[PDB]
Amino acid sequence: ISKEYHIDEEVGFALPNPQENLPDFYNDWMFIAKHLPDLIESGQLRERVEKLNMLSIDHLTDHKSQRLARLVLGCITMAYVWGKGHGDVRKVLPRNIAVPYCQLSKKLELPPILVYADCVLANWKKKDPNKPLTYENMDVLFSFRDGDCSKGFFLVSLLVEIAAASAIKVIPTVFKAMQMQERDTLLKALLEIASCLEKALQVFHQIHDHVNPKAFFSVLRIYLSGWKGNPQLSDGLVYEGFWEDPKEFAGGSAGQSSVFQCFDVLLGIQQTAGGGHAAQFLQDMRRYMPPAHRNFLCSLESNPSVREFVLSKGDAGLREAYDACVKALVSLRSYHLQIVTKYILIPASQQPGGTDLMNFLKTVRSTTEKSLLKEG
Ligand SMILES: O=C(NCc1ccc2c(c1)CCCN2C(=O)c1cccc(Cl)c1)c1ccc(Cl)cc1
Repeated sequence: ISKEYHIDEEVGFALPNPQENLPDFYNDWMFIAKHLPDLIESGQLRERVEKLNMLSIDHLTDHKSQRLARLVLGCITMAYVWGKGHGDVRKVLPRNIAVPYCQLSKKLELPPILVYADCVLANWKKKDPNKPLTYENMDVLFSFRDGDCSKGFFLVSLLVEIAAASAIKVIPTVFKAMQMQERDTLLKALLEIASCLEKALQVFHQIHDHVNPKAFFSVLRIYLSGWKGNPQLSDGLVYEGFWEDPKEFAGGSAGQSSVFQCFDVLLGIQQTAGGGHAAQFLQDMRRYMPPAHRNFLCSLESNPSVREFVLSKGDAGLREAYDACVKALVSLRSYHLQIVTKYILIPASQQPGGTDLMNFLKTVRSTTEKSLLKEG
């Protein structure tokens, strides 16, 4: 895969070995970001942010330092807007934080809100570099509140993301085999992809050990919420000193993951076609991905269809290998639906949004299942 797309051999779409510390110039940002749970509880978070001076972004030279600053400012912004998380909000982001956040966001080509690429793909480290990428040798860099299960939620998402890297690297073999008319190589590649997608499902199972239903629904879901079609911020958020009018941006989502879409594109599963709501949403979330990763998706669309090729051959072995990949995606959507039931639907019904996500996932699963050449 070409280096311009920023896809790593080991970790795929995740940022390899992210930066932990900023330069000493930005100590004031780091203190607030490192102690969000404490400052929110004492009721001093909004005070500390308002007392900040406006720091220039020019000392953030390299890409990794810039991605770290985005995560820092992203988490602070979520804490400032939502606060304790029981209705008391802020609709204006002070200039001292809003200006450098938007400047940095424009530079990287991402919107000025916390996205999946911040809080999963760049929000990680390993404890011992000599030891491999396991949960016990890994940690997140930032959290919102004590007992929010942010470590479990983000790290398990990252581990699934890392598992998918074994499949992503096979993609060039698939397209090369098609243009070179190499049937046996194509079959082998498709079987290898299917196997890696099956292993990714098994990695997903870890979520039950590290995430609690109450904690996710009542705490973490609040802080990941955005300001697009939200009654609490009907007009959006005012970024002081940068834009005059308030702007709307969508909150964090699994739809922002590139792995969520790239295998549907590869296999010709028409997810973003027909102008339905699910199709529109998947296209919209491409602008919430890093530019190199959105470029990768549309470049996949530029290549000839893997589905049409496999259909023309009249070869049962090839059809089987194709369906194995499709069946693995059906299994992944089905498991995601189970996770939505446990962590959102049941907690919501017990106390005196979740429905929409279920329906979206049912449409995505339905489209995937009907792309099967033979019934499973
Ligand atoms: O929903 C979240 N996490 C659970 C979750 C839910 C779903 C999937 C993933 C994480 C990670 C990879 C994509 N993903 C798949 O299920 C999938 C689809 C196709 C292929 C493969 Cl290998 C995985 C989540 C939501 C908001 C934020 Cl701010 C961060 C994470």
